[PDB]
Amino acid sequence: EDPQLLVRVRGGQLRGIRLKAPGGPVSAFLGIPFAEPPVGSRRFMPPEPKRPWSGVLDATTFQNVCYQYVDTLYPGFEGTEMWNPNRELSEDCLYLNVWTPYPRPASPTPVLIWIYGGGFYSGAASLDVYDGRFLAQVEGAVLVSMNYRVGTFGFLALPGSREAPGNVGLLDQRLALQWVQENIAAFGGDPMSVTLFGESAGAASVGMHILSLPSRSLFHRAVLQSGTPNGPWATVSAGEARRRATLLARLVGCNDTELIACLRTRPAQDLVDHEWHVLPQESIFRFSFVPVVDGDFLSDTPEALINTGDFQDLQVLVGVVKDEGSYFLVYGVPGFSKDNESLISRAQFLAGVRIGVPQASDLAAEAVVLHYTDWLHPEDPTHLRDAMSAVVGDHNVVCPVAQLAGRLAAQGARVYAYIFEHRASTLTWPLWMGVPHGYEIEFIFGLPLDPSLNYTTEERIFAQRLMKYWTNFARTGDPNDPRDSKSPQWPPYTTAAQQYVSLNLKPLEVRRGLRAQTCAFWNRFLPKLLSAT
Amino acid sequence: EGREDPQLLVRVRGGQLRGIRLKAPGGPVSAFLGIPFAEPPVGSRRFMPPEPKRPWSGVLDATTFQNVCYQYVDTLYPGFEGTEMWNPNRELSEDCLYLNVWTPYPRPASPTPVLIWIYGGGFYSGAASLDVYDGRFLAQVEGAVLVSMNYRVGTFGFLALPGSREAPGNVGLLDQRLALQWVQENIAAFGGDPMSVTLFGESAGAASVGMHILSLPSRSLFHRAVLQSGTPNGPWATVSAGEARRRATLLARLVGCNDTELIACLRTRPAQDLVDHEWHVLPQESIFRFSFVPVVDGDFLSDTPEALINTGDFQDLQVLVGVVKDEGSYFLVYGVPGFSKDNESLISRAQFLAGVRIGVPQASDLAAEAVVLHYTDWLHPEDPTHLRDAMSAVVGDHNVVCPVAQLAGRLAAQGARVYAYIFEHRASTLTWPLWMGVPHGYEIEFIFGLPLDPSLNYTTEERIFAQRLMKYWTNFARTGDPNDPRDSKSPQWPPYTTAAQQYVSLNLKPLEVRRGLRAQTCAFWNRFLPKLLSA
Ligand SMILES: NC(=O)c1cc[n+](CCC[n+]2ccc(/C=N/O)cc2)cc1
Ligand SMILES: NC(=O)c1cc[n+](CCC[n+]2ccc(/C=N/O)cc2)cc1
Ligand SMILES: *[C@@H]1O[C@H](CO)[C@@H](O)[C@H](O)[C@H]1NC(C)=O
Ligand SMILES: *[C@@H]1O[C@H](CO)[C@@H](O)[C@H](O)[C@H]1NC(C)=O
Ligand SMILES: [Br-]
Ligand SMILES: [Br-]
Repeated sequence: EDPQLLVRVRGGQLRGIRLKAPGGPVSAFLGIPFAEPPVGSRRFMPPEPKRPWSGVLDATTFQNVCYQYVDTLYPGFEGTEMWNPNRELSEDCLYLNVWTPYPRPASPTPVLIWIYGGGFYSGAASLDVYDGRFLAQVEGAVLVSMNYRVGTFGFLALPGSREAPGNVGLLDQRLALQWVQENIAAFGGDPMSVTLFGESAGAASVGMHILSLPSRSLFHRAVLQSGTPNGPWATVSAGEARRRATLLARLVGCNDTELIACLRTRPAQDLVDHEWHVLPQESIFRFSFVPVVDGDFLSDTPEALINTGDFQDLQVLVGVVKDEGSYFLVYGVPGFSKDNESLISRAQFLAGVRIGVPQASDLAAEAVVLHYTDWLHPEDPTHLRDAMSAVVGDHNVVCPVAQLAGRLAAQGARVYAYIFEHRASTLTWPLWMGVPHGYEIEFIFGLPLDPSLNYTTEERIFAQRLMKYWTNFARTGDPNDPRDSKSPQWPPYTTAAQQYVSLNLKPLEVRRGLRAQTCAFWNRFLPKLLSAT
Repeated sequence: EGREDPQLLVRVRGGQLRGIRLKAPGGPVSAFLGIPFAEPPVGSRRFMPPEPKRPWSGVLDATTFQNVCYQYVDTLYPGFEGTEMWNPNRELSEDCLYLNVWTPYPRPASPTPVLIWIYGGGFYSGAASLDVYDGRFLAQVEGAVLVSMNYRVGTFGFLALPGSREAPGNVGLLDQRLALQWVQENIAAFGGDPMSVTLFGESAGAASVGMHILSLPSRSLFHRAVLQSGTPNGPWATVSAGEARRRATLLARLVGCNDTELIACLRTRPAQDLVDHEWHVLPQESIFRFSFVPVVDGDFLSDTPEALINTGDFQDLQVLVGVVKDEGSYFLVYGVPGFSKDNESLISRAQFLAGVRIGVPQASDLAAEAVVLHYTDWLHPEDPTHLRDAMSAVVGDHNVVCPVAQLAGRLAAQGARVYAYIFEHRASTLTWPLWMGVPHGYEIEFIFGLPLDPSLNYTTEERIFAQRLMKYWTNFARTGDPNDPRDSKSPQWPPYTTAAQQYVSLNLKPLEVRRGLRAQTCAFWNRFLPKLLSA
């Protein structure tokens, strides 16, 4: 019985496990319950605090993955499988994970809380790319990650109902944040220094905690990687939520109360089976059950809230990868495949645009095409392909990020911005996809430090740089190394200079304007164009 | 005759002419100035198509420029050389339909390829007697036969009650055509080759050239065309029949005037009275818009220029087209608040938005926002210098560069051989401020070889540059190809094509080839904008 592995939290006693990181041991506490299992009558309901337990709870292994769709597009393919559930699926899934240095930190240590992505329909804190041992070992970080309900289980909403209020997945995350507040000190973590970081849907989730009053007291800093609360995919109106919920109910044979009761009787996989069929249009980068503007968790739309928010007390790190859009193209755009070079025709490009910008009117889609066309080579299939990617990436991540950055900086927040441009030597996707959505994560989490992974040593050095930025940000709200003079320095993003940095094997380079001209098209003109249909 | 210079007596269809021996820097040229090609379009003939000049008795003296067609005179910067060079340099009169011929001296032995100049001036001004249109240099140095005609401008040349007999419209264009026919009948008498006629013009002159291309009855009158900073298509060169009718009736009202009766009243008004009111009939506050221009009459122009260039066949045709670096700057000082020739014209974002409404007068609010959004530098949205240069570009792109790009494209795609250029040399002698760069109209003096005149103060490099340009122009007149047949040691000028969209830079440095004429931005003006307005 290793005293270093025994912790007492408010709920009782836990036993962690000692894991080996390339440079030493870490204490891991996996599968810690933070809520009553949201099963049965609890389905679709706000989470409830875990009841206390007797004896010593085994916290040495990952718990179940929240019930979710499993990707089938390229069965057995490492590129897609790495995101799939690596534990048994279950609605009983509200557990979190904690890594600390071994032994337990001598003093209160800054906490990082990871919130995974997956379009709000998938994901798990137990994935390898979210392995927290490296950050704990090398940086001395206390690292927390929670499972939260996805798909219908987490976000199906009949706005105004008592039995399906919506946003319960976000409430899962918030409850976990509270748990950290009440318990993290027992692990040597500092409740007064908590940094949320997340990617994609996880980034959007972080964004929503920023925009929700009750979450404010639960964290001090935020990192949003490749995702925002604002933008086309992260939220839906009460009306659209109600619409999708009713439709899904109809699709499985089911007055709110009676409708939700009937839904509570269906095997989990029935709901998952019809989940994806409620989308209003043929689209990509669009998800069926996501946070809903309920006037509760979100008092108004994200755009409204970031436009009028006061972000004085806040530091934020935001950024994107070089090719945000590529990944999504193979999941709906004719002409695109991970197997060929996906060279496309102008006709396919126009077709692609209606799918990538599913809300676009004809004139808006034409506006897009004309903007993204290279009029020197309007038919070159290589640019047409890369343009299709750019359209999707810009529309969904880059410009929503540029907007958020601007609004936050303009309204009191300390903001740092990056673009991530290194393509993993070990990437299994085709070259034409470049640096795809999600492939900075393995570097931030420090995986290349594991020799058995076969990254280059430049990459191992690169990962070390990134873990430094992230953890320095967590410690101080400033990613800059306090010992390193000459680098150059990572400047804050401001509406004036609009500076951000490139993250790659070369040293920090400062650039100005985050796709400034094109995002202006998306952020300023496009809305006017659609408001006049 | 008898004691006169035997080399200066020539007969044309209308009678005998006595020309004059002029001194060019490298020797004498023959000039025949103020030759009548039509009956004076005066009195009951005002607004009417031109009638051929009735033959005269004796020897018509052709030693001086004739009247300038009645027109408005610019008054923005009184006395300033930058504006005065364009102003009338002979008496204003409705009796103004005369043309000029320069030829080598003595005249050419074999048939010589002919260049016909058509001046610009927004269809409300201009004259073939201006110093910058002096044909002595092209005649002397290139041995060219050069012809320029006066044509009626403003109301006298373009007021139309479409469908009427007494004011059919486009008569200014008919003046031009009549002169082209005169060249066909008579130019051989000077040693000119009627079977090798090349039209060239700038601004409204270029658009005029463009319209002869688009008008069937003109087909047989020329073989090749140069369009400098102007096009038949675009926002300013034509008006609908409806808009012309609207403008004519409004002008009539402003001077106290059934088509027949209205026109009859207009014919009793002093010419000056029409000039004093012509500028008042424009639909909006604007720049680069002119009250009385060619109308789409379903006759001279069987359809809109846009339609005609889209569906036309242009095989047996070579065309040279191009623009200057700063097409728009000149126009800013004539109506965009914040702009002047006397300061740097650094403007605020607000003045930029206001300028866009003026420079794009037909734009709805959304289309204007589109323009502003496109031209804004979102790294420096409030920067006065960028906004000033952006305002120039908006005007330049909308009115010249993109209509030209549009035209070159259609022409090329449809049989024409097209060469394209951008002219980037700012004259050492320019009197406008540096911020205006290379303004609309300021390549002309080089094409005509004025820098060869020692007393003009051009640099030696400018002299040499002018010689190159005269070569390009005359080579194209001769062969439909600006390239020198011999000198292949000098860089070549590729034709413009839809595929490669190549054009050359014209400056003190040797020809340099470039690709795409504001392709990205012109896609906005040519493809997107139309669709945004119709919605
Ligand atoms: N039910 C849904 O909303 C739903 C919508 C769309 N899809 C297709 C997901 C296709 N996809 C998988 C992974 C990624 C990103 N990886 O980093 C991007 C896209 C699956 C489910
Ligand atoms: N009546 C009219 O149409 C009319 C319209 C506009 N203006 C002002 C013209 C002001 N302007 C003069 C010369 C040039 C180009 N020079 O190369 C550019 C602009 C005068 C008359
Ligand atoms: C330049 O002159 C114009 C015309 O008077 C004026 O509108 C503008 O404000 C001036 N620009 C300055 C003073 O910077
Ligand atoms: C050329 O320069 C000389 C010397 O300054 C001057 O006297 C003359 O007036 C100038 N000529 C012209 C036409 O500008
Ligand atoms: Br998707
Ligand atoms: Br004007």
